[PDB]
Amino acid sequence: GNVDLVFLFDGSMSLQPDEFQKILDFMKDVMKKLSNTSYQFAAVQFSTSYKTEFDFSDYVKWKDPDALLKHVKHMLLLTNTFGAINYVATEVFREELGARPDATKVLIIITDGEATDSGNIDAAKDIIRYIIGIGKHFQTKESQETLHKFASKPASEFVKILDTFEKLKDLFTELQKKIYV
Ligand SMILES: CNC(=O)[C@H](Cc1ccc2ccccc2c1)N1CCC(=O)N(Cc2cnc3ccccc3c2)[C@@H](CC(C)C)C1=O
Ligand SMILES: [Mg+2]
Repeated sequence: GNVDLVFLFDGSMSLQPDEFQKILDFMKDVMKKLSNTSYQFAAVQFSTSYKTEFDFSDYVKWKDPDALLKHVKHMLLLTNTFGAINYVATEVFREELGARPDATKVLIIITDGEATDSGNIDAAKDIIRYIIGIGKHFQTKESQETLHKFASKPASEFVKILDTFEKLKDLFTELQKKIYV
């Protein structure tokens, strides 16, 4: 069947330029692996505020990850994850922007920190949510457990903690045959 998948990617001030580029390259690798499938993609950068970098209609038009992410500018602010998830649920999964009514809705969140805001994500209850937390901010179990509230359940299946940004490519290499769900 059809999957509408959104990447919600951290553009916070804690990321070095090299680290931000590794997030971009990962999204590109995933999209390239799934080209010519029934997946459709959108990407949203989040920091203090939220920007749709490309929507589903854009993807269908260009089908070129490198082209679609060429103009991305690193926001360099905070990490308002609650607001970001709500923004995706209400502003991105919209028929007008190319979302398909019949499709399974999936959100992949990539982040290097705890949320600096609060709230709820009731609006996103129907979206399958997979979270990748990267780096030293998730060294402790307590910080890791803050991500469980954004993820689908059970957390053991929907939260992945990576110690370095190099692990994005390593895990892609290791597990790429599993991506075509
Ligand atoms: C059955 N497939 C999986 O479990 C893979 C495993 C995987 C493979 C590559 C990875 C690369 C970096 C970090 C983590 C990775 C994890 N898996 C995890 C589970 C998941 O929910 N999704 C999201 C997803 C993707 N497509 C779906 C289609 C239908 C229903 C639910 C769906 C859920 C993806 C996430 C991955 C691309 C980071 C995934 O392939
Ligand atoms: Mg950060």
